[PDB]
Amino acid sequence: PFFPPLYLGGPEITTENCEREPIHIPGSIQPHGALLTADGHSGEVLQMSLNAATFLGQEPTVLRGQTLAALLPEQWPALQAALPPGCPDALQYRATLDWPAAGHLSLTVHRVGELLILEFEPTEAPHALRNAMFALESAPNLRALAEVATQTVRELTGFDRVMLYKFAPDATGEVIAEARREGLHAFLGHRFPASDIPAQARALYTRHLLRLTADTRAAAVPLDPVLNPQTNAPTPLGGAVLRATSPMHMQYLRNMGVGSSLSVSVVVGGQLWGLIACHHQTPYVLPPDLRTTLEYLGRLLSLQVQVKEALEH
Amino acid sequence: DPLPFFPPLYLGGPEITTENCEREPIHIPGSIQPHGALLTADGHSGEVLQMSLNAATFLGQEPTVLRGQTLAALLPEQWPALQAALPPGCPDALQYRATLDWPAAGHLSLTVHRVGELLILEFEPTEPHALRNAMFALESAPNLRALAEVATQTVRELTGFDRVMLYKFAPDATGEVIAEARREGLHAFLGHRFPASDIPAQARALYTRHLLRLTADTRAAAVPLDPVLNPQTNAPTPLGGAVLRATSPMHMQYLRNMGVGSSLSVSVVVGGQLWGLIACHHQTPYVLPPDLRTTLEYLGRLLSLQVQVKEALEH
Ligand SMILES: *C/C=C1/C(=C/c2[nH]c(/C=C3[NH+]=C(/C=C4\NC(=O)C(C=C)=C4C)C(C)=C\3CCC(=O)O)c(CCC(=O)O)c2C)NC(=O)[C@H]1C
Ligand SMILES: *C/C=C1/C(=C/c2[nH]c(/C=C3[NH+]=C(/C=C4\NC(=O)C(C=C)=C4C)C(C)=C\3CCC(=O)O)c(CCC(=O)O)c2C)NC(=O)[C@H]1C
Repeated sequence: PFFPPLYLGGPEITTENCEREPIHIPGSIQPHGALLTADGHSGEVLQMSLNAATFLGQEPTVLRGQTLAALLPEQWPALQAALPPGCPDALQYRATLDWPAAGHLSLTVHRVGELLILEFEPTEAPHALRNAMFALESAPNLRALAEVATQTVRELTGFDRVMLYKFAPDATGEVIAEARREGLHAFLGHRFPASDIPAQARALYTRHLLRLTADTRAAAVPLDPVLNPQTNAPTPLGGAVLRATSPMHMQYLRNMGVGSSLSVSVVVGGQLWGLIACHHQTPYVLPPDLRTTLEYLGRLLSLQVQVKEALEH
Repeated sequence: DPLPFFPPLYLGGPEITTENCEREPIHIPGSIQPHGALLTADGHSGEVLQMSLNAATFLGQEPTVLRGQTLAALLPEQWPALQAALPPGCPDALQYRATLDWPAAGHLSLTVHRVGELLILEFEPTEPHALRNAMFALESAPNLRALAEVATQTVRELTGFDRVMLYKFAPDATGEVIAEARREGLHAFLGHRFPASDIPAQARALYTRHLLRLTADTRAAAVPLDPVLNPQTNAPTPLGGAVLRATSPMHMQYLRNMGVGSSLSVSVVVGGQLWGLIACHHQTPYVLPPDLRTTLEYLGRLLSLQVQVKEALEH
């Protein structure tokens, strides 16, 4: 099973119970964005991140009464149609708001049962993706495909280290390709225990294909209330990229000297084949539109891995 | 019966009939569609060899001036990028794309690929979260039918085409429309089946490697290359990989007779085989700009993946 989260007086997480930390329900988010939850029917704002006032520019109480209808007039009917009752928690809808306080915000919404989860992040506003797609497809074998993928991602993102991280049948990990800035340790060829990414984290990565720690030293921002009014239970946040990252993992990142981290799941035959894994030495908020490019690349790599593995077997 | 290609018309080959169909060399027509321009150049020196006859009007230069310069001089910023992206021996399927600001012609999209020692350069005029939203909707579709319907509707919304169908090949190469989105008033092709010869075997081979072909105006005359043969080889210039390549007069006659002014289709490739087509029709001529066509190319790949996934959920 899982332990209760901390804020419901569950045990603190150690190396004896890695598998049981409830990473989906941390009750908090990373501070480079803001999150609101809301009722599926009424559009009634039920929870907000204590930092919402910053991003939205709204007097705190104003929000926690109001309706999405009021708050987002153009958007609220689109949401209603895009995310019908009963849809999967994996389905997401995005829009760009030109919002008074903040030039442009990206809005990302998904639905978990009766709750809409809304994420707001700063945003903005060429051929590198098309060029990359053809490059991946003409790679002659899996090894070269891995090399092209890591190089392409590094060029698109500027990340200090990009790795292709392949799982063995027992969930032992192996770095099979790597693109990195001069003057970093090489992780190419190295193998790591299964417990470095515990079973409960791997299952959630099979369904929700991208996550990130924008700053491995930033404090999480609580949800208020912490419990969902609807259920008097924790809000599931696994489908939210703003989710506060496990402290266990943040400690691992810090011990490696990483300041920003991000990964993309490569899913083949319904299973987690590997990850595109990105390190930055310093804090780094990759903007939403560039993340989208990596999300596309994730799908394309999933296709090409199967194609390429089929021409060996 | 499968038989080798006839020589093209310009090398004294025969004209094509419903009989000899499967032997038309559709990949070497010696000509392009008039909404863009094409140059060929030597892959090592960058000497310009062939150009479409309309090139002066896209590129704003006399032929003899174009042909008298190397790509190093014509494309000083792109020439080194081309050479890195398209190394000798690379496959003909690999494409490099850039946007140019050309004085006379505005923003041009440049698409380049390499066939042996030849570079092929295509120039076309070029111009929010719809793709991301579509990607997730496709993935959440519960079964093959719902996927097919979401895919057709999405493509129609992105493009404005009068008709978007999902055409699926059977094992005998006969095809069947299994989903479609269509303009009000058009008659339905849903569930109709068409014989295998409607897309003869050499087209289906070419459609497995080069994943998008189109016909922007079913009545437009083709524009010859000049000279027609590659001076490197005194042989035909391979245009299988060029979207500007002229369409077969057989298929163009087949389209006009249906009342179609514009045609476009994307291959859906599963396990190395052509599974089916995203085929689109417009009643009037219609040019879809290169950046919009890129969205369809990306959806072609997504759909190939999702078709595998939906079919595996099915035994
Ligand atoms: C109690 C168990 C511990 C544990 C937990 C844990 N680990 C993650 C997530 C990740 N761990 C990763 C491991 C590596 N990244 C690398 O670059 C290398 C090699 C150089 C390794 C071995 C990765 C890639 C992830 C995914 C997240 C990311 O992209 O950075 C979680 C879940 C994190 C979250 O979603 O909040 C958890 C709970 N880690 C340990 O080391 C043990 C002691
Ligand atoms: C002598 C042979 C004939 C022949 C040849 C032929 N057909 C194509 C290409 C296509 N034919 C298609 C057929 C259909 N389109 C539809 O909408 C329907 C049904 C509603 C059918 C049956 C399609 C979709 C294509 C692909 C191209 C496109 O989508 O526009 C070629 C190749 C053309 C080229 O690439 O230059 C050839 C040689 N077709 C016949 O009907 C016989 C008489």
